[PDB]
Parts: sequence; structure tokens; C-alpha cells
Amino acid sequence: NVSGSVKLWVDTTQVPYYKKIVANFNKKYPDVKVKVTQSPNGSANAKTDVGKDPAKAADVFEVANDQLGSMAEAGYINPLSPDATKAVKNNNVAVASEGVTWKGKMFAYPFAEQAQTIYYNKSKLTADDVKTWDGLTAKGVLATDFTNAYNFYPVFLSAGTQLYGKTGETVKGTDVNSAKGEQAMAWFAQQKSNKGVMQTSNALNQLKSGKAAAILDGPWNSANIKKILGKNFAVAPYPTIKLDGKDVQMQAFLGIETFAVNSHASGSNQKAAATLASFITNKESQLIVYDHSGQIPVDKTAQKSSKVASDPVAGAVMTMAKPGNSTLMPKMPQMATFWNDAAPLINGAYTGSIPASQYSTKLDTFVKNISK
Ligand SMILES: OC[C@H]1O[C@@H]2O[C@H]3[C@H](O)[C@@H](O)[C@@H](O[C@H]4[C@H](O)[C@@H](O)[C@@H](O[C@H]5[C@H](O)[C@@H](O)[C@@H](O[C@H]6[C@H](O)[C@@H](O)[C@@H](O[C@H]7[C@H](O)[C@@H](O)[C@@H](O[C@H]8[C@H](O)[C@@H](O)[C@@H](O[C@H]9[C@H](O)[C@@H](O)[C@@H](O[C@H]1[C@H](O)[C@H]2O)O[C@@H]9CO)O[C@@H]8CO)O[C@@H]7CO)O[C@@H]6CO)O[C@@H]5CO)O[C@@H]4CO)O[C@@H]3CO
Repeated sequence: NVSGSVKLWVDTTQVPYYKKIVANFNKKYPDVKVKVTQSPNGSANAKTDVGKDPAKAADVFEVANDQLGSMAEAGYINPLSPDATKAVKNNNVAVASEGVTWKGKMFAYPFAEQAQTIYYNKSKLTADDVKTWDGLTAKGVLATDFTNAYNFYPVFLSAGTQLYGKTGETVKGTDVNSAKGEQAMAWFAQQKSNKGVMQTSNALNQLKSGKAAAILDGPWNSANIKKILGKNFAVAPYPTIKLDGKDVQMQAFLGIETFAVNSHASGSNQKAAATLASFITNKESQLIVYDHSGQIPVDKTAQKSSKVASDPVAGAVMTMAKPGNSTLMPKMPQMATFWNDAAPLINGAYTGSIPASQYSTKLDTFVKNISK
């Protein structure tokens, strides 16, 4: 039998359907008392929401896979048991297991596959128009945010550099301090004068108001964008960009969204928390998430279900996940420093605060900063 009390943190607009999932959980586990709330600052900030006071934080919380190495090394999350590991590994696609594994051990329960795509108004742009960045932006406005390194760091990967080495596990393996890194910096700088590229802190609002024909966004907004665009909804994988005069696919990050168990819990509450985390990331629960938000399951069977297989967003995400089209976010503890330093590097190139004469110096300093 499973008993105990568990606090669950989810992202703000997810609460209504996690309440439905928790109702399903309580059919099987009637004696577990779950309190579902939004988190203080969302899954993109889980490591600090938990770290500021682990005993006060939720017992089960939503967290993106890049944060897991930091949280594991800090002792905020424990390895999954052998049986829990086997379930994750057997039920979900390979990259989901890679996403939650740190030094050979799993530290979270994966449930969704996240890659950004182009979302666009098909009354304004065609499927052919969105194949290239310059071609798209010559025909309509793309709204985006150059202060967000999750949006734009992958251009360095398109340029042929590595982030923490071949597989994201090599502390000294970022090699962006090179001519290839400079090519990415120059691409950011070019976009400042591209009249079809609109800098904004709220790209989705620009799509809603009609000021943008296209945005880059992820599947957490799939159902949201389908509602906004209605019969004009369309989606595509990322386009090619020109780097050093060559067309290359513009990458996104591949992220795995997860739930983790707070290591503070003990006794019955710990068992209840692990049971909840397993349940809310099971196939049925992943399909409920899909039905509400459009997020893409990592469960092998769910991905091949008719409804997911016919969804154009799922198809675009599956394309994005292929080698060359994205890179799995690394989960090194150093990712904290990476994210902090990457945003001003990219935005400085875009705004011109970093001129071309300084690209090499700034990239050298960046690599030193993130490679300790
Ligand atoms: O809008 C939808 C979301 O709304 C709600 O989110 C709001 C927050 O609740 C509210 O607090 C606020 O956030 C601001 C915050 O208050 C400020 O303090 C500041 O944040 C700084 C932060 O405090 C610092 O510690 C630091 O953060 C670093 C962080 O520690 C580190 O891990 C890393 O972050 C990177 C992630 O780890 C990485 O995974 C990736 O994040 C992706 C993510 O993977 C992907 O899923 C996607 O996230 C979606 C999410 O799935 C959706 O559910 C939806 O979330 C809503 C929230 O749940 C609500 O709480 O939308 C999300 C965004 O699309 O996209 C993420 C990328 O955007 O990359 C991360 C790096 O970008 O590095 C950071 C930076 O070093 O620095 C912070 C910045 O100063 O700023 C906050 C934002 O203004 O406002 C939120 C709404 O904007």
C-alpha cells in the first residue's frame, strides 16, 4: 500500500489538467493526499525555486533536463531506483532517458519532448517561404527575443561548434572560441538590420495582434497557438540560415521536460512522491497532457498513437529531434554559468554592443568562464 502527503508543483496553466491526472492517480492510490499548485517561478526556474529552501519546496516538481546535473550534485534529487530506471528506459524514447541520466544514473521522470519550431500564419506565408530564414523574413515579420539564449545559442551549433563536447559531458569541450563561433556572432549582428526580424519580449503577443507573421516557439504553446491562429495555423521545422555564405540548418535545443522528487521527503511521503512522479509521467498521463497543451509525449507507444502521429506539431518536433536539426541540452552543473553568460554574448552581438572587432576576445572569455 502507498500512503502519505505530497505537494506537486507544475507550471501555471498546467494546474487544471494535472488535477485531472491526480484524480486518476487517486483512483489507484486512494490514500495519498496530493496538493497541486503552480510553482513559484516555473519549470525553467526549478533549481532555484527548490534550492532556496528544499524543505519548503514541493515533493514533486516540474524541471527541465538541463538543470538536473546541478541539482544532483547539490543533493536536491536522488537517483531513481533500479526498478524505476527500468520503467523509464523501457517505456520512453532513447533521448528521454539520455536527458535524465547524469553520470550513468537517472535523476528524474521524463514526460515531454521539447523542440522549438516555426509557428506561422499561413495566410501570410507559405510552406515554401518558411524553408529559409532570409526568404521568410523578406516576406513577413518574424518576432523573437535575442536576449534569450535558449532561442539563439544553437546557431553556434549550426556554425559547427560543440557545447561541452561531443555528447555534452566534457567540461572543457566547448570550442566556440573559433572562426566558426565568429560566424555565428556575425549572423546575430546581421539580424539587427533585417526589417523582417522584430525584437520583442513577448513574441506570442505579436503573433496574436497580427504584427508578426511567424514566431519561434515550443510545444508548451502548441494548443495555445492553434487557438490563436485558428484555420490559419501552420508549423514547420526550423529553416536554413546562411553562415559563412553556406546554407545550414538552424538548430534548436532539444529539451526533455521532467518531474523530479525532492530528496527532503522521507518515509511514507518519499514513497508516495516517487509513486506520484511515476504515475503523472506514465503513458495515460502524457496523453492527457498532449490533449490539453499539445506537448509531445516521450512514451514510445504514445508517440505512435494516431492522434499524435497526425499532429503537424509532433511531426515538426520529430524532425527537429534528428541529428543536425537540434542538440540535447547538456546538464553539466556548469550550465548555470553557461546560461548566464550566453545571453549577453548573443544579445551583445545582435545589438552591436559587442562589435566584430571584439568577437574573438569575447568568445575566448566565454569559454573560460563556462569551462571551470
Ligand atoms: O510565460 C510562460 C511561463 O510563465 C510563468 O513564468 C514566469 C515566472 O513565473 C516569473 O517568475 C517570471 O520569470 C522571471 C523571473 O522572475 C526573473 O527572476 C528572471 O529569471 C531569472 C532567474 O530568477 C535566475 O535564476 C536566472 O535563471 C537561470 C536558470 O536558473 C537556469 O536554469 C537557466 O534557465 C534555462 C533553463 O534551465 C532551460 O531549461 C531553458 O528553459 C526553457 C525551458 O526548457 C522550456 O521548457 C521553455 O519553458 C517554458 C515552459 O515550458 C512553459 O511552461 C512556460 O512557462 C511559464 C512558467 O511556468 C510560469 O511560471 O513558458 C516557458 C518559457 O517559454 O523555455 C525555456 C526558455 O525560455 O532555458 C533557460 C534559459 O533561458 O538560465 C536562467 C538564466 O540564466 O536568470 C533568469 C533570467 O534573469 O526572469 C524571468 C523571466 O522574465 O516571468 C515568467 C514569464 O516570463
